Amino acid sequence: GSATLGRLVRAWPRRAAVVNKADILDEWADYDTLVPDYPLEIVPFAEHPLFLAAEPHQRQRVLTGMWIGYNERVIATEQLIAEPAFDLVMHGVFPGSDDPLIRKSVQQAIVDESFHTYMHMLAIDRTRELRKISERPPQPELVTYRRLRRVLADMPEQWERDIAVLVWGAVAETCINALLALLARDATIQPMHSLITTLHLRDETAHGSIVVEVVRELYARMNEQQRRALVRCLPIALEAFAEQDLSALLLELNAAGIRGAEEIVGDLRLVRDFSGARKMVEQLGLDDAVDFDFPERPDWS
Amino acid sequence: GSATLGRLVRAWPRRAAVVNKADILDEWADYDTLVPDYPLEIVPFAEHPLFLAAEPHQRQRVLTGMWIGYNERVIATEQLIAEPAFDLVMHGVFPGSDDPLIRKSVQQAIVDESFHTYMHMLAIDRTRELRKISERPPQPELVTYRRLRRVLADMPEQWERDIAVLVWGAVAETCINALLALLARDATIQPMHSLITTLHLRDETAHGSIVVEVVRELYARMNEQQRRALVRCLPIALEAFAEQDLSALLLELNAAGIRGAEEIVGDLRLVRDFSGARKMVEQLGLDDAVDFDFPERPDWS
Repeated sequence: GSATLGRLVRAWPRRAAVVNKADILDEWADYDTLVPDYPLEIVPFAEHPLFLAAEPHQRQRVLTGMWIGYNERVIATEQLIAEPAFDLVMHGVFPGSDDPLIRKSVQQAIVDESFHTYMHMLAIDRTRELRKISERPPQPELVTYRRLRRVLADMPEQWERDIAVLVWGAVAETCINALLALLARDATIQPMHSLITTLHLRDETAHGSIVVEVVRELYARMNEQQRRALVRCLPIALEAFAEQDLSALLLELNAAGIRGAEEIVGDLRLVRDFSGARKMVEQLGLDDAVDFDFPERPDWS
Repeated sequence: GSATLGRLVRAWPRRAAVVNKADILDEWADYDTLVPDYPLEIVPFAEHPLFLAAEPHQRQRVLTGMWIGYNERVIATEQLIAEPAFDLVMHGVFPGSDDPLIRKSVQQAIVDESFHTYMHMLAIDRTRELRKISERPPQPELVTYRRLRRVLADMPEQWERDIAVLVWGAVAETCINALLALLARDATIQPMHSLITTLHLRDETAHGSIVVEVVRELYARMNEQQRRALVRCLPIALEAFAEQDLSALLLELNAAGIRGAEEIVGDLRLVRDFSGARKMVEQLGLDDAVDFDFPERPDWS
């Protein structure tokens, strides 16, 4: 099979977050409240005069709410979008998906996503306890998921449903959230927050390459109509993931009690790294077939 | 909160198979064909004259097929029975399930089961390759899963379906396969086969305790009609897992080409350790209310 796939599979034990930092709970050991939860630097409205007009404790509440929000959306994306695409591959619904190397690589990724959910849930649970947050609004359905659920609405054919689920998961795993890399590299925020994002980024870097490899091999074995449908839904999913939703922002701002939240969000760079998906598209021989305009590779990538 | 739960959560990092034997795939490194896959000592028809009349290679195909059969049923059990009950706990439908300690303990078990699946899949893949087994049906739908789908098909009400899932999952995680314990301690079979089962047994012992605490905690928060539904389906589930099924062994004997297989099967202990579910029943205070005769806990327990 793919030598690259072979490598990623053999490398998993020494790379994986679950193997090498199972004791993440312990990282809250000697917590210090005075370190912030989220970097002000990457807050798009950090210097909006209405944000500066607020109380220092309101600004901190916003920083904290954005961190928690970030975590909630990571868990939702994984559970609703990424894992179901991995689960379909393991279920053998695609020809060539019975290959023992494809199955090994994907099942390893499933173990990782299980651990990612665990780390992010612990992040939320520990932040809430330690910052004394009794009840915040969890509320909004992921926007990416809403868009996916609309695609599937008028789609009776199971084989076509499966292509869509596979594509949405592939995009999700090959387009890296800006906040993942930015939080990973930040030395000003809580050490466990930068740790968790660092561990997650290390696994996700691997998942991106696995997906490029797996999708190429599956596209190769798909019938003509599966192939066309894959190329069809690619730009849709890609546009869904390129989209920025300010709606999350408004809610946090309003929650921390900041006056003129609507003007801040109105008056208002966190672009995903699409490089993995560019690589995926190219490996399909579709570097002329997909109606999507790839954002130029981000500086942190 | 439950002290036991607190315990198992803190111990998970040093206990979990995924942390301590993630490089299980390397374990095929010095493979020796001469060592059997399965212990003749625990094969029920090992001393049957018709099985003794077979050619040596045919006895070996049977031993190997039973090992593969075992692994296939483990994966099916984890994916169709156990995981869906853990997944229901995490998605919040039961009152009290929002508790952070229950969430930590169950998400840890989810990570474990992902890895159990990985280990068993590898076991099959490596066996098929090395024993040069190219064609084989996975064939029969799980008997316990068939029984489950039967019970579910006549439930129009989602809340009732939820109880059955939970309970079926609960019984699966508290009633230990004899094969799991018998293979773990066997010094005569391939060392990876006894390794895989030993690692899975370590994790499964903790899962049974977790499930006892979680179930008790969730039963307490349930409404009256949920209480009743849990109590009613417990003996139904216990019976499925107590049920001996001979159908798979028949296929193995036929696949191997053993003459008089039917008569060997018709002529035909592998009882689970129900001690875990015994403790669960007593933790619910339900000793008088469930109609099930627990077997005397096995020597290996």
